[PDB]
Amino acid sequence: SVQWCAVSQPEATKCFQWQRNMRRVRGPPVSCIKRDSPIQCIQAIAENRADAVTLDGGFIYEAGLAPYKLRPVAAEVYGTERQPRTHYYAVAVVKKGGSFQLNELQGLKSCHTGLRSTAGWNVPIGTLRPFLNWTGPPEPIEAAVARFFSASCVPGADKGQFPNLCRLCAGTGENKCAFSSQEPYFSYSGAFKCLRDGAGDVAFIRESTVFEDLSDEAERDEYELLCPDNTRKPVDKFKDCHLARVPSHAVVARSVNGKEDAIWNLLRQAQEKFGKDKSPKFQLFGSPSGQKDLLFKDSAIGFSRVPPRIDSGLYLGSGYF
Ligand SMILES: [Fe+3]
Repeated sequence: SVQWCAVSQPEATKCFQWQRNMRRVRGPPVSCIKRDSPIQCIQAIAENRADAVTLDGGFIYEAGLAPYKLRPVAAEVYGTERQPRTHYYAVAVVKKGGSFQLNELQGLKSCHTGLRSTAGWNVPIGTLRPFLNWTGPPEPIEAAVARFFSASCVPGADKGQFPNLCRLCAGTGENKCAFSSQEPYFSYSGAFKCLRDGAGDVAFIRESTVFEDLSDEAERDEYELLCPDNTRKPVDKFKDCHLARVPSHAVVARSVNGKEDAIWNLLRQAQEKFGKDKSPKFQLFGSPSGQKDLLFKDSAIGFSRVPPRIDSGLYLGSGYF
């Protein structure tokens, strides 16, 4: 029986909901362990206290190094059901009717999904590297992006060490700039919320975020995309206007006694019984109102098995930072 690692209290509530719905229809069992961050779950999985967790590209990287050595066993599948993909597009959204392009971003206000995440850090900080005042190590990269943008919200960053990076974060007290749902500018939806609220000028998020979060068509029209050739196209044109195409979030397990057939059998049947438009009792790719992407991404349509003997580095693609 597969033990999933829940990162927050609403993830755990979904996990327990998942567990009782699996027992209800005679699927393979799933138990639940609770932890406070993605790194604690990576550590729990390698310490044999958990067996699975869905991670973002930046954390798939960190799970694949020693002493953890976690490996991707199942990628999340996005796109439509008639046209699926195991990849996403890191984009930079801004309010329409603007002067600026990608190269004139100095001194503006930035909204990020989190420190060391794919579309919100690794990708945009990599694309904007020529524009920075970086002389290389041992100076941390945070300090140079702290002089670039006048204020940001980069969740997970140091409030003491880089105060400018947490300034636009809207969390209260000990949650402001925290890497969790308690900070409301955290993740894809939170970073988009930071642009919507007029706090930042640009949000570095993925391509579907404005289609998810803005159900009303008039308001999606108020935003546009900053393409890397230095032009501005609309939000429906991400396929030609993006910072990078990045590999999808994957479930990671141990590379030694990882139980990956058990993990897959649980995922295939969970997708079959509780996928997009399957059951009205449980949704594996939906979350309750006010919460976003618990356990897996909302509106992902399924899973795809990673072939054997592929580690984190082979998964991430050659051409990573
Ligand atoms: Fe991501």
